Amino acid sequence: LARVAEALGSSEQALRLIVSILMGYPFALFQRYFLFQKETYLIHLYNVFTGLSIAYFNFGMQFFHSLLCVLIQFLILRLMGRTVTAVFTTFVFQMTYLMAGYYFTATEHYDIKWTMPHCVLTLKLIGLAIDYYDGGKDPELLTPEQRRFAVRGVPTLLEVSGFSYFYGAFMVGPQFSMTDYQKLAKGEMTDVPGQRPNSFVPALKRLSLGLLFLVTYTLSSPYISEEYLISDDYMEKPFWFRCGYILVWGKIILYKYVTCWLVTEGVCILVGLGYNGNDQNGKPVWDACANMKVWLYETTPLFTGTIASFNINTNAWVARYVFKRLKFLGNKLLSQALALFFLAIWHGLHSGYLVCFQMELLIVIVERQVINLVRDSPTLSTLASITALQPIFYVLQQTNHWMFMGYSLVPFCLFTWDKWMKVYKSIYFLGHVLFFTLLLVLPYIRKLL
Amino acid sequence: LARVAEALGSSEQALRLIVSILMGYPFALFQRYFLFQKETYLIHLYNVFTGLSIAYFNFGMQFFHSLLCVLIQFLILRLMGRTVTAVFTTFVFQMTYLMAGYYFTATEHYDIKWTMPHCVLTLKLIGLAIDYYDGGKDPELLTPEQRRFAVRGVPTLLEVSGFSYFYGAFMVGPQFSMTDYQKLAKGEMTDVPGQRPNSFVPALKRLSLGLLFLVTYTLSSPYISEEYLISDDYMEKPFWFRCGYILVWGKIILYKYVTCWLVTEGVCILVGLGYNGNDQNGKPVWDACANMKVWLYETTPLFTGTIASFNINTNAWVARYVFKRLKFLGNKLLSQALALFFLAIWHGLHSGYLVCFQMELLIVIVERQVINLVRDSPTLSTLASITALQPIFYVLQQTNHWMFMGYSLVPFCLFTWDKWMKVYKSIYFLGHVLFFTLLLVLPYIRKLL
Ligand SMILES: CCCCC/C=C\C/C=C\C/C=C\C/C=C\CCCC(=O)SCCNC(=O)CCNC(=O)[C@H](O)C(C)(C)COP(=O)(O)OP(=O)(O)OC[C@H]1O[C@@H](n2cnc3c(N)ncnc32)[C@H](O)[C@@H]1OP(=O)(O)O
Ligand SMILES: CCCCC/C=C\C/C=C\C/C=C\C/C=C\CCCC(=O)SCCNC(=O)CCNC(=O)[C@H](O)C(C)(C)COP(=O)(O)OP(=O)(O)OC[C@H]1O[C@@H](n2cnc3c(N)ncnc32)[C@H](O)[C@@H]1OP(=O)(O)O
Ligand SMILES: CCCCCCCC/C=C\CCCCCCCC(=O)OC[C@H](COP(=O)(O)OCC[N+](C)(C)C)OC(=O)CCCCCCC/C=C/CCCCCCCC
Ligand SMILES: CCCCCCCC/C=C\CCCCCCCC(=O)OC[C@H](COP(=O)(O)OCC[N+](C)(C)C)OC(=O)CCCCCCC/C=C/CCCCCCCC
Repeated sequence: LARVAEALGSSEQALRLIVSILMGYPFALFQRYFLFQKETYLIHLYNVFTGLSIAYFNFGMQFFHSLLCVLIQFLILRLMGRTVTAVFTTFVFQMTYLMAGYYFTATEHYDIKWTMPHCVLTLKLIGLAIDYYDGGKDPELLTPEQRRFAVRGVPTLLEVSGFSYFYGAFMVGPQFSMTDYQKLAKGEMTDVPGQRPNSFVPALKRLSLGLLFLVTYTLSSPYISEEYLISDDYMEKPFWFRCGYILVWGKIILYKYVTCWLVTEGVCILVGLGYNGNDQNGKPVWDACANMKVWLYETTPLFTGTIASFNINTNAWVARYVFKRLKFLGNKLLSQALALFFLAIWHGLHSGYLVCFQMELLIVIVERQVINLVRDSPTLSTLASITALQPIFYVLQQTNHWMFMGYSLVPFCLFTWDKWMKVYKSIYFLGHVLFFTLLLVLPYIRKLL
Repeated sequence: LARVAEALGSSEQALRLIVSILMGYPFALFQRYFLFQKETYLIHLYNVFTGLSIAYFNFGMQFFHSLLCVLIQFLILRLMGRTVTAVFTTFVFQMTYLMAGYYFTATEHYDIKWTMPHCVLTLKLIGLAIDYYDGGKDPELLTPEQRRFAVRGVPTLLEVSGFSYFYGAFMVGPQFSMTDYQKLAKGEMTDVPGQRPNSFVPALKRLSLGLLFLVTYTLSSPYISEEYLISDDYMEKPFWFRCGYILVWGKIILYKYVTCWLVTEGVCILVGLGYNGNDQNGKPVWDACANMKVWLYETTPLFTGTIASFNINTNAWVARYVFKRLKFLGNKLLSQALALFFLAIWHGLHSGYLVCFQMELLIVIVERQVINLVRDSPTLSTLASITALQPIFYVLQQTNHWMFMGYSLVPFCLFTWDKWMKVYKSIYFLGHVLFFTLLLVLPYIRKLL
């Protein structure tokens, strides 16, 4: 039992998480094979039982926390449903519950535990509360992309339990809305585009690609190391070696996430929740619940071309439920700073997340300024119009996006001020000084030309 | 020097604070004797010099913190003066500066230091920012008590420095607005009600009363003790003795504040800032800058009769700049809870202030419910109309307000969860259980009759 559990250099918790994630396929197959049920309560109870069983298997003494959390949530949502006080009360309650969880947890390296499922659950649930409050407004246009996306005040006595504890998107899965779940519940998501289809092209391809990334990461894992950053053995002697190591790093840690999300996607594609219609050619498209892009993620030089292709669901949720809801402050920068601060507090332990997200804001602002300036000058346009040879558009432009990505990703994997600063000072604070110089130089030359 | 500094059981810091507070009278006399100055910059420079000298005398390495704080404040107020972003930015900046100060300070017992002057300064300065933002609105009625109280957008290049560093109300003094300070600056506060008047009846009486309370407190100080609560020597054996001790306590700690505020009042009465007009009889009244009431403070049985007579200035400021500015949430209880939470965060170290203010909210709600129910019943009105003898209105009603006052004041002087809980459990959590029972009983009997 335990002899082979930790045999291949794996802890007791990572293997448990990976087997729990992989165990979603048989449940989806069982549900799809038995679809002749015409009563929704059976599906709801099945989802609740499967979610609770998975939570028990992962850790058997902490699921009652999330159970009482969702219980209190719909208990308080039943009363004062449309009141503006309700949304603020549920926001404060959920945020303080998560913050107390982090404060009393005090994890050190990763320590896979209840925190991730509770975090996903609470963000999805705050989204549900916002949607319910908005759905009680007047039926007019109101940014017409909302009526298809907002609940119509229907009773939610039991659907909230099954919606919260979905077996597919429980650990790190997507964060779909409420209306699509209700459409799935009583069997009208696909009349005949996807009853039998597909389970052949999309799901198998996604599973195979996830397995490919997983084997690549586990083959490249022992060769590289993370604690070598702290260690001083033949590291502080050369300079360019440190930059090259950080460049090679950062592009390898991210894969740790990638595989995971991809395999979760497969489960959804098997259920049918990913359907959103068909294109002009008439072929149905399933790229609606996707969390990553196949190709654009790793073949984009622009800084802003990654935040739109790394994780679609969380970024889209933040854009939808912060920017569109905080337009009464007359400054876009303040709204962006508030959104990034909220995203930092979402999973921020001590200091690494704050500095990482501040740095990210700095890159996005600098990139927007630079891209605005180019192709907007009487003289620089001709220089940029040189298209016979493009050395700048070549590898010269790249191998700098990855370097700053690793530079801003270092505080993410080391969130203690001592280790953070000790490993971050040896690179001479290159990114901050370089971007401060650039940010103070561009306005003057822009005014010059 | 130091032989007599600590001779009478006094630390090096309390004596410094008391001598600094008392040293305000000679400066006021010097200013009043030389009033023929027709230029405001001389008065402003005099106020700044006196305030900086007092700050240097109290502690000589930390005043630059407040100097840079006020500098940054009016630097950021110069730009985007009327923008809604400015008020939120200054609010966040001041609050986070004070919170960082408390977090990096980590005081234990009282440890008189920079924190109190910085706290008073930052609250006054946030008030100034709110006033400046409001003054840029339309000139209509707008709760007509505001035009006399709001600035009219006049330049504030130098008046902010003299206003912030007033020598009178610097440590624990009052928190007067901006317009009255400007009226005082160029000499039109009193044309001839108070050029020579008075400095005889008001100031001397206030000083004498403050000295009387001070000598009473210092005579009753060594007889009683505070650490006896922690000590178990012949304390945990009897029960009624603990309640009697807490009753006698609480009424003695408050005097520690009282004297202080009173003596500060004297300084203001000498300057002339306390004038607000005259009554119907024509005699001028100086009870405008007062921070305590002479008689109503200690001769009121009602719970709500103390929050309107303990400290007028801070309570009035909180009522003016929170309730009147947070009416867009449709629930009074939420506004009250937010105000009390802000007042707790104002000077809250770890836990005692939060529980103290929550308890205070509970008493005020319970008292309002009880006073609403009485004299509002078909049958209980006759019982309450018995006026031949009033044992209830006698000492029976009192000796219970003081007891709950001490019960809710215990966590204020012991703000560490260990000592707090250890001294608070021995009284069997009497207040919380009694008021929970009363709060759950009154609605049913109210519906009954
Ligand atoms: C290379 C760049 C980044 C490099 C990475 C650096 C650090 C990396 C940090 C973490 C990476 C490491 C591990 C990540 C993996 C797992 C950890 C979880 C963390 C994440 O996985 S997270 C990754 C980044 N995480 C973000 O979070 C960044 C993006 N997050 C945003 O939020 C963005 O900002 C975005 C792109 C969504 C918005 O970008 P945008 O600015 O282009 O949006 P846009 O302007 O196009 O929209 C126009 C609409 O603004 C509204 N509008 C106008 N004026 C307004 C005003 N005055 N006030 C308010 N609203 C206003 C109008 O209503 C209009 O609406 P309409 O369309 O109808 O006109
Ligand atoms: C015995 C009771 C307390 C016992 C003490 C227990 C614990 C003691 C705690 C500390 C004591 C120890 C040491 C203290 C010494 C130094 C430490 C510093 C701490 C202090 O030194 S601190 C002491 C207490 N510290 C407080 O802080 C309590 C009071 N602090 C408040 O804030 C109160 O609450 C108050 C009385 C000021 C307000 O009392 P209130 O409720 O009677 O006011 P009211 O109703 O009369 O005003 C009607 C107006 O509400 C507005 N309005 C209506 N509906 C609304 C809605 N839906 N939303 C928003 N606004 C609405 C309308 O606009 C209307 O305006 P209009 O007049 O035009 O009609
Ligand atoms: C614009 C912001 C300016 C930043 C403000 C700077 C605050 C730091 C200032 C003064 C602290 C002096 C402390 C007095 C003593 C307290 C000790 C303490 O407790 O402190 C510890 C350290 C000092 O070491 P030690 O004396 O104990 O050495 C002892 C030897 N040994 C190394 C073996 C441990 O103090 C430190 O250095 C603290 C190092 C950093 C800690 C906080 C992280 C800063 C966060 C930056 C991100 C802000 C972005 C916000 C906006 C986000 C938008 C998305
Ligand atoms: C409605 C609110 C419900 C309250 C939530 C309760 C949270 C407490 C819960 C669970 C904590 C279990 C902890 C697991 C271990 C972590 C240790 C820790 O770090 O914790 C320490 C203590 C436990 O002692 P130990 O194991 O270390 O003993 C060791 C032996 N020895 C005594 C020598 C030190 O944990 C404690 O007991 C904590 C005691 C209290 C600390 C926070 C104070 C509560 C605040 C209440 C006011 C809320 C009002 C808000 C609204 C304001 C409106 C104006």
